[PDB]
Amino acid sequence: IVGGSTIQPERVDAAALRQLGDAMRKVVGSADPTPLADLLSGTPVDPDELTREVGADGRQALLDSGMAVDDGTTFSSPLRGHQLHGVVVLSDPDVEEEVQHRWYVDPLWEADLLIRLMLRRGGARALDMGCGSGVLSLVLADRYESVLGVDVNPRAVALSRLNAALNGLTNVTFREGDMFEPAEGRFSRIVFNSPTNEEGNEFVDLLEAGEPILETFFRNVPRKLESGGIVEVNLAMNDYPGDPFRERLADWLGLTENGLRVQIFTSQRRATESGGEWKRGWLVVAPGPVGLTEVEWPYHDRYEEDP
Ligand SMILES: N[C@@H]1[C@@H](O)[C@@H](O[C@@H]2[C@@H](O)[C@H](O[C@H]3O[C@H](CO)[C@@H](O)[C@H](O)[C@H]3N)[C@@H](N)C[C@H]2N)OC[C@H]1O
Ligand SMILES: Nc1ncnc2c1ncn2[C@@H]1O[C@H](CSCC[C@H](N)C(=O)O)[C@@H](O)[C@H]1O
Ligand SMILES: [Mg+2]
Repeated sequence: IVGGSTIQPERVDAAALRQLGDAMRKVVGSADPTPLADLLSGTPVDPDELTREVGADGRQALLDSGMAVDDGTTFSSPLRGHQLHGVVVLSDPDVEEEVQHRWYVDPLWEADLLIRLMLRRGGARALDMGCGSGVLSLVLADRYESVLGVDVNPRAVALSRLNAALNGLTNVTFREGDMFEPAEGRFSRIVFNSPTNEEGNEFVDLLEAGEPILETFFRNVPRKLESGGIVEVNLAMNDYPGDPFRERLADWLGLTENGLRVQIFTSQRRATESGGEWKRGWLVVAPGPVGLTEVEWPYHDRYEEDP
């Protein structure tokens, strides 16, 4: 089972982690097969070669944090490395649902896509709801005085702190908790790579939590959002005959009474039962004329392996 490994950033000093991060930045996500790159790709590596690359300091940092395991004559990693838009991010390997631990962290299914979708504005205070590996938070930290990442998965919170230290980022905070419970006051930016996919209304697990998690999210948005604030959400939406997602959403948001401008970009569509239709898209609340707008944009087909 994958996603249960111990993650302990507190067991390594910040300077060492930062320097590991700097070594990752050079080799992770490129074509050079260094020990480090191999390690964070799922390939076992020779510790003496790893030591050549990142030093005994680096080698010990990999082990003490849980990034690598000493299997005797080789090291392996439970984690996989990524380098996105200047940021290095470790997460779990992408594996089928049936072998995921309950504390499995989103292996960056959509994150590289989402960052390209995200508005390139900055501001005071950002919130990354369901931060998982921390990836969206790490990106937002460049632009915001302060970023708060929230997850109900304690392993995600630890992984987030690890990844922030690897990148030397210190204006980010990560908190374990349930949706908005640990998020006090208001935010100028809220990002939500929602745990919704094929489960419809049913709660399945942390990565497919059901439509009610969106209702909870959107019902609270008006009181968590600063004036002129921006909300961005990746989500699956179910339309049923006589019951479109957009109208339930409008009700949750109190869309008209709150003067929110909503724009939905629908990328993928699927047939579902009850004559329903499933869609995946990118939802943006941004300052502008009250109302909801939906447009077609097959950005999965277009980008996926691109910008
Ligand atoms: N935030 C995410 C959202 O981005 C989305 O992610 C999807 C991802 O889970 C799916 O992953 C499935 O297929 C993979 C093989 O391809 C299998 O290893 C996987 O365990 C399985 N799950 C992807 N194929 C498509 C993604 N959009 O739904 C889950 C939410 O928690
Ligand atoms: N009730 C809840 N409160 C806070 N986070 C939750 C939650 N239920 C599920 N989540 C989290 O929502 C995340 C969805 S996957 C998104 C992970 C990350 N932000 C990324 O883009 O890669 C998971 O990390 C899951 O643990
Ligand atoms: Mg699952």
